[PDB]
Amino acid sequence: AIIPAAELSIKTLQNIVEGITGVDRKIAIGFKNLTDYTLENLGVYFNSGSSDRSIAYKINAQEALLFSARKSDHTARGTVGTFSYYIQDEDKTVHVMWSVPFDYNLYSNWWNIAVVDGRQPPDSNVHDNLYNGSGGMPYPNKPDQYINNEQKGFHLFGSMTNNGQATIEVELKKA
Repeated sequence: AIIPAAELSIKTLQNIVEGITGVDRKIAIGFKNLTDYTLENLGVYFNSGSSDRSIAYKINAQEALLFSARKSDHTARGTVGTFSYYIQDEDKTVHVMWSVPFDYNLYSNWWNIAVVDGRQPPDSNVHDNLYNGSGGMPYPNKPDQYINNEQKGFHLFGSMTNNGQATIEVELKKA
């Protein structure tokens, strides 16, 4: 679940997500910690679906997390959630939201990354605020776009693909 950040490739994420057979909505997320800080997982909140592997509790300096999630069998929902990492020594939390919906006639893929003050575990309120751009969260990000922004002394970069076997590649650096 943890590799050196410099070894992360889009091909690795493609392999991960394509290896989830049996459902039509799933995601692989590769998240690079390009800081010198240790990141501590505060949880994963699932709005829709689940995951078959535990998220890494610690992402150390210059490592990437590999994470995957998938929709549930027999349901008209997709894979949607938020994971969160506390930046040890900075008293801030980084949230990563993903949404790969069941119904592309109505909805599209979305993602978000936010840096907030304090130690903030993910939950339905945090997730909804990231999805809607409310409660002090930035507005979320469309797929097929390279996102670059700065928040609370950090630079955030990443992108998401557009379909039901989605990938997100995202990176945290000190600004």
